[PDB]
Amino acid sequence: SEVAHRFKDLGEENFKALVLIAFAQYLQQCPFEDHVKLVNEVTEFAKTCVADESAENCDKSLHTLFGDKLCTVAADCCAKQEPERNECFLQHKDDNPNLPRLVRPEVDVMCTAFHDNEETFLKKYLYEIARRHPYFYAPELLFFAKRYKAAFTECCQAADKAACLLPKLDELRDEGKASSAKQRLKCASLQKFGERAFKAWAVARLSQRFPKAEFAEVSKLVTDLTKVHTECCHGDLLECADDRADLAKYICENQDSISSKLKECCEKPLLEKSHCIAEVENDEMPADLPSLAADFVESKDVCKNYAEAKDVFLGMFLYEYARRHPDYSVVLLLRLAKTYETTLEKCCAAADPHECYAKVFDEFKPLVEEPQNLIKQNCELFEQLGEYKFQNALLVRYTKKVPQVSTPTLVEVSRNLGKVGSKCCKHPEAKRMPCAEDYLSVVLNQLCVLHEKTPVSDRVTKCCTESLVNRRPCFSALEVDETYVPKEFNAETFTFHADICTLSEKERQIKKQTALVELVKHKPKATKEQLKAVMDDFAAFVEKCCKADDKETCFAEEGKKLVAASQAA
Repeated sequence: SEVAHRFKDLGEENFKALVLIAFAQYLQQCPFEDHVKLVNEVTEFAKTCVADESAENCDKSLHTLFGDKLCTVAADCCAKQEPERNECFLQHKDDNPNLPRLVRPEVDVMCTAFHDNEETFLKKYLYEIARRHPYFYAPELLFFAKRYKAAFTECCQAADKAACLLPKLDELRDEGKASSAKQRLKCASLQKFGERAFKAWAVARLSQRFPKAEFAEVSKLVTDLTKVHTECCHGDLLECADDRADLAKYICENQDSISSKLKECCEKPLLEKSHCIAEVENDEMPADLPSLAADFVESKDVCKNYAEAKDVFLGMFLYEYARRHPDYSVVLLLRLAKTYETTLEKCCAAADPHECYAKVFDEFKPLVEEPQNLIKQNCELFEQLGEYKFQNALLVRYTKKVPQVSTPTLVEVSRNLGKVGSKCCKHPEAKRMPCAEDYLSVVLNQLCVLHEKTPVSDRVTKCCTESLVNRRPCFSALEVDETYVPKEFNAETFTFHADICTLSEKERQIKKQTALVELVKHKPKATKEQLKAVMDDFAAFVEKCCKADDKETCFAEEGKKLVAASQAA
């Protein structure tokens, strides 16, 4: 029995949690009650299997059971069987589910709901997150859950809860979105580029983090970590959680051989231990390390070793270059590794290989300076405009690049892209690139998966599928879509009402930003000069109309003077 197996390993509390997340991630539209019911029904059945490991259908695989339980409340997917049936659901997960924005009642109500029924109050949190983020890294979601419980348990019994809770919840909201983003990239890689791509990223990233570890050790870690994520992303949540625990034990047992910063981590609860390890800082770089050129460019055995085991050889190249360059982004290292390989492929077919591949590091110089200059420039620009204006500059740039993309998606993506300025520019040159470019990777991955749902821009498709590691330079190289046909104005699109006034300070900018997007789609060729000059106007429309007697019509009157002056510029 597979169900009994995992039940013992995870226990009842986690098992029930993981199954709920799984159901919430497959059927995101179904209500909380229905999942709660199915979970229990499933959970009890599991209990009968622990005892009689051959009772009803305890022999069946997880998918079969999970599939049959969901198929009692859904249709074509359920018509299929075992493999095809499961893949069916996986292809139907919605990255942008049409769910009602989530608003949180007053502090008083929450605490009451939490104190009254604790188990319910948390199952709903899980439920509401899992259905909105169908790819959220399950094991890590149980971590946020406990952290969420700790929030209420502490803040509901204080002087001013509003002051104690609201903040901690905001910190959880953001970090949860960050987490969801990083994981979405990991699944995309596995699913759209194959495990080989994922492994390389893991080699380089892990080699940067565990510099003292041996290639064979990293290789072992990478292999396991790969299976973990391969399972989570494919919906095998139980086994993913299982395998992720094992990996944590292993890393802790073998600390000394891996890293010296894993101490603090291994001295705490499971969920905290896993989370800790996955975010540990890079270990100090080993003192006396030979020069790379030695075994990789000067040696005369290059081509031969390359021939014998291309995979291990290139893997070793990556590990060696990555370990001594924590100042490089994972994508740069991988670009370097691709340059190296391409060079051996052509050079090892020449008369005198050595001569041909003797100056490979001169090919590296350009690749290393591009990111640096890009980052140096844009942070200077950021330092000058602030986050709001920078986001605007980004909205103008990205809409001109890929005008077909939906306004909701461009707004979302550009705002996030702007946050990279705030998150990374503060760091010194040394840690700027990892920060900047790996973050850009995450954010452009969102653009790519949202877009894939309804493709409308071949330029996006090409930049998203051509190469995982070159996505950023691909997009950065785009200027303005010269074949794009300007849109024709729509009264409704530029009609600002008083309902703006009730909206938060942010929900406003978001409105003004959405208008800037629409404007640029109408006037691609427009200039950053005119754009500004028009934005400030909109600012005026808001302050007036919003504070001028009983006027829900000023929105039509003040808005008329708006579009009028708008159609002029």
